Amino acid sequence: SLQVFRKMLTPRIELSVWKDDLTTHAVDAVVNAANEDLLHGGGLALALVKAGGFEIQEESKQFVARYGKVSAGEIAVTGAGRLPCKQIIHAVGPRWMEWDKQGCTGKLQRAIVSILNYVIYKNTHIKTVAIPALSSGIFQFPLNLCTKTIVETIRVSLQGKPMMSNLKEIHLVSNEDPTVAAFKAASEFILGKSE
Ligand SMILES: Nc1ncnc2c1ncn2[C@@H]1O[C@H](COP(=O)(O)OP(=O)(O)OC[C@H]2O[C@H](O)[C@H](O)[C@@H]2O)[C@@H](O)[C@H]1O
Repeated sequence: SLQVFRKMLTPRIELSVWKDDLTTHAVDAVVNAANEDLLHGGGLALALVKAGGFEIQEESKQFVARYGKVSAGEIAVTGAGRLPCKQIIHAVGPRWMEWDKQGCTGKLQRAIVSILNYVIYKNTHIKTVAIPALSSGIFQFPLNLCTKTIVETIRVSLQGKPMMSNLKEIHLVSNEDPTVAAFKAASEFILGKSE
């Protein structure tokens, strides 16, 4: 695992960018890049189920059978099986559509806000969370726009906002060099140089 960028976002919360495998990255909560059915058939989603255990897939199915599909911009929280985290926050990013860039961007923003609301207000005991570049793989969201949107939404959601949570670290994580590089560049553009 390798940390390529870090910066205090607020006096309490540090943002960092990592090259790592989310299946072995130890944090309190890992964010999955899910679809609306929580059918974990490819990408990060499949990797999490394969490493954490099929129970993650069962809990996901039961969630949707009870509460309905998870719309883009929304979350569902499950257990994490054998993974080195306490929960999986399944976040549904938009599928990229060239004809609706503005709507897609908004859905990605909303997904980040939903993650942050869970961590800050619903489970105030989360100290660390790791977040992927939602929608930028299988969902084809352009990588630079994706990473910039994520970092800016995190910034604007937290800077100058009193809260009551134990959150100390947000990790932006990929196992692919170009995505790590895009997160690093977005972080530097929005927050300044690593410190
Ligand atoms: N093990 C991993 N560790 C770290 N980063 C990872 C890992 N696996 C993937 N990534 C990064 O994870 C990021 C997101 O990649 P994607 O998983 O394609 O998600 P999406 O939101 O675009 O597509 C969701 C759909 O794909 C699935 O079929 C779901 O079931 C949905 O149908 C990329 O930056 C990858 O580098």
